[PDB]
Amino acid sequence: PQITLWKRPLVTIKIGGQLKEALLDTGADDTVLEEMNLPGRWKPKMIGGIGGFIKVRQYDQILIEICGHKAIGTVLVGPTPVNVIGRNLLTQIGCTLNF
Amino acid sequence: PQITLWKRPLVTIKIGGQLKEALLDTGADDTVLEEMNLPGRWKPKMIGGIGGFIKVRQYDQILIEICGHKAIGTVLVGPTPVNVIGRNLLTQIGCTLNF
Ligand SMILES: CCOP(=O)(COc1ccc(C[C@H](NC(=O)O[C@H]2CO[C@H]3OCC[C@H]32)[C@H](O)CN(C[C@@H](C)CC)S(=O)(=O)c2ccc(OC)cc2)cc1)OCC
Repeated sequence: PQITLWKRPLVTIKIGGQLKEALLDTGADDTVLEEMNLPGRWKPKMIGGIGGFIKVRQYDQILIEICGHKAIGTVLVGPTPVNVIGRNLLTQIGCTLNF
Repeated sequence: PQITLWKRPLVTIKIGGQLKEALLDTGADDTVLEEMNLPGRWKPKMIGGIGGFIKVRQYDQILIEICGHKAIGTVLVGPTPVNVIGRNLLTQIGCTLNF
């Protein structure tokens, strides 16, 4: 499909057997999701943006489904203000910018 | 053009007659550029990112050319980690997400 940018590019994702809303974010190197108690090991990490850095938990080889398109990669979990799907997963669903 | 996301979607912009590199950022509502000198009046404003809020200078109806495409809109200037082109200008140049 094609998504215009008049409004925030919000889509439904499936992760850890749960459905959530997330932003398709070409400005995000990595995927950052709201607090959720995913199973398995993780490693601490700090990511920075406008306003400074926050602490997140890095989970690897996590399966996410975005608009029916499956992807597997690293997901960062922490007190993020919004769920963002970053380039690490957007590439896997064949997402491009076009103008 | 069509831009893939294996690398950061960085493009050259022209603003205030000066060339700069900026990030096409579908997760940003607004356009935020690093500290620079622009002519005309400006109003102080606040914007919040992943790590909190920063103080910016809001310039309205500024001419900005993005990858050869002209736009005239609001540009925020402040301590952002990188120049980001937000949806307020991405819509003007006809940019969409596609997968
Ligand atoms: C406490 C305030 O509360 P808020 O709820 C905050 O909400 C939001 C917070 C963040 C975003 C997404 C970011 N957009 C953003 O900063 O946009 C600003 C300007 O335009 C406004 O629109 C939304 C916010 C304002 C951006 O797309 C991606 N980022 C990096 C960019 C900056 C290049 C370095 S990154 O997230 O930091 C990030 C860093 C490293 C990563 O992997 C290693 C992964 C992600 C969207 C909404 O209030 C405002 C809505």
